Amino acid sequence: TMAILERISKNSQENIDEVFTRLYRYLLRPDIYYVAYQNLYSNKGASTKGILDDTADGFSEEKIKKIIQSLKDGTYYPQPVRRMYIAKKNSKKMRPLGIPTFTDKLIQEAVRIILESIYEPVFEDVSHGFRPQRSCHTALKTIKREFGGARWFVEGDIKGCFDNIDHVTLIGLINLKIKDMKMSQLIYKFLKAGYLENWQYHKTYSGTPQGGILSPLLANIYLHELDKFVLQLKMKFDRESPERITPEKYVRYADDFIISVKGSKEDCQWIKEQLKLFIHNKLKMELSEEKTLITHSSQPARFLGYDIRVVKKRTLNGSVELLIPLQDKIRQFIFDKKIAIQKKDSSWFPVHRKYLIRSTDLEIITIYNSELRGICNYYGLASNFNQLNYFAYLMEYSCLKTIASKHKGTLSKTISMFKDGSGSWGISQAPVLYGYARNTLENRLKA
RNA sequence: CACAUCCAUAACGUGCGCCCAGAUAGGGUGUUAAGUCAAGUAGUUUAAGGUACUACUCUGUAAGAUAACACAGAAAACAGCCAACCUAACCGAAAAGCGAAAGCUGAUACGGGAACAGAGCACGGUUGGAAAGCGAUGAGUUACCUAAAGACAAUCGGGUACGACUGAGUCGCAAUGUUAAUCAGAUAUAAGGUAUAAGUUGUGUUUACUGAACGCAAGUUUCUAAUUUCGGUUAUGUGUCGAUAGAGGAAAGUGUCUGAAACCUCUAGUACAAAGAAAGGUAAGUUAUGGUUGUGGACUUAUCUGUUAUCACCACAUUUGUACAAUCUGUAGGAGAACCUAUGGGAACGAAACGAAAGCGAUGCCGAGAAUCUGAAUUUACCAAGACUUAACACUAACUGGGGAUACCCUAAACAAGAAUGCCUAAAGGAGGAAAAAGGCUAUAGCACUAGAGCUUGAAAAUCUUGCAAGGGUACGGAGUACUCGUAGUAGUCUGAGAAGGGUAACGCCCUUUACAUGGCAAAGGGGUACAGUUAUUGUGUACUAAAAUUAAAAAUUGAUUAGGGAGGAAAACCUCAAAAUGAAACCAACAAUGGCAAUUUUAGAAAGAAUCAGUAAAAUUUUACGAACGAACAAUAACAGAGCCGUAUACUCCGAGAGGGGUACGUACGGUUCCCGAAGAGGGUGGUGCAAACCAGUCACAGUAAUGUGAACAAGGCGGUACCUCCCUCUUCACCA
Repeated sequence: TMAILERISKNSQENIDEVFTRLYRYLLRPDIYYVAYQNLYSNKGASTKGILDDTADGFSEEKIKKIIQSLKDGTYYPQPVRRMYIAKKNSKKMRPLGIPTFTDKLIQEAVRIILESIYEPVFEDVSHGFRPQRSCHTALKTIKREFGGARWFVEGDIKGCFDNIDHVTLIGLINLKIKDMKMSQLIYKFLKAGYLENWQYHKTYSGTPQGGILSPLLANIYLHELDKFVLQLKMKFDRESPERITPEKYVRYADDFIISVKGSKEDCQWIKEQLKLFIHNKLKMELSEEKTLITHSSQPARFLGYDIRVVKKRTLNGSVELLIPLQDKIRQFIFDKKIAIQKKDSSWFPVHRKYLIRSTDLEIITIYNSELRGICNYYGLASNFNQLNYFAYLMEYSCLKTIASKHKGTLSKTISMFKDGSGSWGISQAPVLYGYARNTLENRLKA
């Protein structure tokens, strides 16, 4: 019943110099206090924002251990942190994750608590972004197309997020408030103890099984720290950058970061040089390739998918700058899709996926229609719907082709094509097709 | 500058598939010698050919029509194709009799049947002249907007593949090829197919491995790749601003309106030349995934007497080069969204795909048409299958004969073997004297063990347990080294081989010669025969010491760095005060710079050290060393599912001038290789899981003389069943293979 670090943060020595938020909060505390105390946690096994879509298995506020916490029953648990991560099929961001145990199954909400602590008159932007998003995909909807100050857009390179870390200034700078300088010593017990397990003995970095689903939480935290001084540069920053070109938005990805107004080049020098000034001075991972020598013109580039623009293509450009679904993505995409030969002669095709005893075309309908949606669905704003369409064309022929292939007939492609499918009205119907293709293209996508 | 829009069709995964001899059971393969066959008219040469002509006939010669000549052809058959058709092929249900039904008997009448391939053994036979597919409605049954925006006009105003969807008439391919006819030689080692497996990744471009049985050999299909408003909508339409002329000037440039510096109308989208623009056909090559090799329609190649003719002049289209349009014209760069340089619009800039990569060479083959040159022939000169018959020869299977061990499953098996009366009238005598059977007579009621049946009977029974040779089928896709079983035979002069030397391949295999007796053969399948191998399993270490850098560091230390520990409601507190309700006091964690065990680095002694002795000679089987592993690996337990490839052939086919490819189970035999190894059902015997029916006064009290019978007591005295879980369980799909 750790209803106490609540105190250890809230009370926290308000006479002898303590908690950073001595400037925003003395009364925003008790609300979130009771939230943790009883609301998000009255019963960790049940009252949680946890793993069984709300919690772990039913534990009487952890019927065994977090019955109590103070005595260090789960004292400094390391949960030996094996290197392990998850990459998602778009909008480049691997996932900081590791083996969550009943302990971690609630450390999740624990650090979520400390998050809301660092949140209420503290935070900005739940996970990556500056305009608080709820998924990369939502971030992928929202954060992009809002500003065109002055030209010559930017890129961003280095990782420093699963490979290079401090983890010690990390836990300290934040410990200066609840881990009070005096009379509060039950704080960092796992903030530290995300103890990585690859014969190496750092912690809380290697997609920590100590806190697994919250490894992103701490990662986001340290990234927020990066931006805590992206601040000072944004102060120094758009002073003349909205002047060098103007006569007629610092990015927080979870992997890449560019800025607001641009337009000159010596400024780009300033950019990368200050980058270097703190890239090690803060992260200890440093600029690669001088991150971009910020680009004068625009270019067909990559930035989590909706390319920065300051026969699988078409001219779409203007005074206002615009996303681009970068074919680049689509290349690997269709590749791993493993359905279109790249060239019998500069030529794309259907091929099922070397799957000979395939499972049932019904669940294949599911597989496709799903991926169809998700792909197109999360594929919100992007210029050139065109190649999206030509994709969809191929993608579709793929679907029913795979289908017929599942049945070993006499070249049954057109048979299926003009027999089933939404066109010939395949319930077994596949209305998640061209119809649904531009249904999505319009719904929640133009929106 | 757009929304809708995109070729079909066989083989690979079934039967019979083991072998030992066939050799017309069907047959087939090919080989030869004998007969026929039929060739627009006739004759010719004299075969009775031929096609060779003589003259004459017919067809056609679109090379965008038109007459004539001059050019090429003209049977007959065989093969074959689609339709439809005994339905005997050949199968099912009834069917049939048959262990006594395990099953076996199905053309029995019915149904299907060119069986999904039987080619490696056919449903036949039959007719006729035809079956998808693909193009274009052959007619129409829905929409669709009617040109100047829509207003009512359907102004049929005009749009039928106008559109949703039924009728294709037509084609063409399907509905085709076979045929013997001057004789050579040279430009073939000609220009070109061509050497040469295999699998197992490394797949990173690496030129690796089994054994690679050829080397050398890495960059790589391409666009990056129409710039004369082809600038802004993909690969068709599909709207537009810009370029120019606004046109009419909507009352549509059709009657009902606003059109205006205009909706809306075409547009106002190089310079020429050149050609053909020719439709079709004839022949070649390109064509959407389970891949490879095929099969059709569509995509490019060439292709189609000349003349006398009448032609009867075609555009457009494109080709090349000129324009400059290039968004630049990227590439790479410097540099206000538009700028600037060698590009050159292909120069890496990429992209992509890849393995002894490609590509190249290498020396083993084929290498038509005989392309042509030149010889020669040249009685119209020549003339011998094209088929189909006969006669004979030789090979012959997946067909015939001869087969046949390894257990299996189940039934009788009268086989056996085992399963034999419950108490009385109460010695004497009888329950079959009354008892009540039991076992048993028809779902067998009683969800369960004596059919509710009367009871018989009172071993019989009919019960279990076993065997079940019987029977039948299970097993013949081969199936590491290993012997045994079944046979040393009928396979046997004649081929894994006689004996061998040679070549002999990666590799056995076949050449020189040797017995007639297994001589060499060497029988089949299926079983048993150890370690490969195999996954699992632990046991034991992943040393057994000691040495080989520390990650080691857990630690002690210390850098004792590192400061600090005050109910939990608490918002400068309220904490509840107490040395001190702040020394953190001396407990908590901070990396440990030294130790730091270890993961281990490797040496390792390996060899009577652990993890084997085989310990022999011999002590008597010990045995130092030495051969000997042994954590410096041994043991336990199940299984080994053909996927190929190279070489000799029943035969095959198809694709081919042939090579050489495709397959025909890794193809059938003998080698030699590499790689066999699950799911999903599933269907068996298991246990447990649970429950409940009881034959069995096993319990009720007992009628009792007991028994037989009395529903609790099935309170599971018990098979069982009973549903879940448990596992070798193919009985079907998994790639037979990008």
